[PDB]
Amino acid sequence: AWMRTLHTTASNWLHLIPQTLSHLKRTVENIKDPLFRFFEREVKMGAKLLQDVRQDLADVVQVCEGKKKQTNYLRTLINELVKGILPRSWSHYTVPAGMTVIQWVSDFSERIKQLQNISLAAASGGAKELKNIHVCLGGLFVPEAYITATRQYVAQANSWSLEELCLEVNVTTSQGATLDACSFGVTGLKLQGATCNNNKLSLSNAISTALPLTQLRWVKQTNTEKKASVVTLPVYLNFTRADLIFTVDFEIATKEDPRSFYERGVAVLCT
Repeated sequence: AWMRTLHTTASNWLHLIPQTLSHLKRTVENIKDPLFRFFEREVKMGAKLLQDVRQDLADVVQVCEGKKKQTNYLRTLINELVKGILPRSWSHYTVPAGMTVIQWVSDFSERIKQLQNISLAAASGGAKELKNIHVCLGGLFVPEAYITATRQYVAQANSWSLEELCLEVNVTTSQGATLDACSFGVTGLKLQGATCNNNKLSLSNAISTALPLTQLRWVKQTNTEKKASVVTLPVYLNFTRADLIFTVDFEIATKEDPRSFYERGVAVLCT
């Protein structure tokens, strides 16, 4: 009855979840690269999580087939899966409050697909592709680590100090990908409350406007006074706002004012 349905949905998840993450992040010549280090640690963590999840869910399928004896940990896991609450063991990256296991496995599958793409790019061209690829920001396990890694990579180029770097963002369209050796194309960010019109904000009644390929560039900070036409939008990851990844300074329209943006609740969201 119920247990066969659990077996069927678990088998569907195994079919949906990609197979073992190719831990091909191995280049002693690329160790000094900060981007390579960050991507290597992320791929290692993702591969270990994939192995644990795949093994546990295959064990669940096979105990559904009835040819094994479950233990206390397996009882806890099945009691977690029956009610749809996320397994506590599988939680190693930050979690929006209360999302179902189906939502979690879909998100984890997306993260494994992008990690597969990252590993293939690294095995094809190394650090260069590790920079040119347009990694999405939402699926990354520790996005702030990615921002720090990009800052370090830009610092190594031209041998600039880490603190001499300030982030500037420009939003593109149609996937221009006109990188200037410091831009970091990133996708998936969703602007809640406004729209971007040639990098100029404007309040819109419709919420959650998708931002395609918001280029991340680090430049010398001139310590000049920011004009009144800029706003500091908090960048969160979940739909709930409980994790500040970084901050973005956007130019607003001539008619608009920062007070209205602060009041309306505008904030960039990765998911």
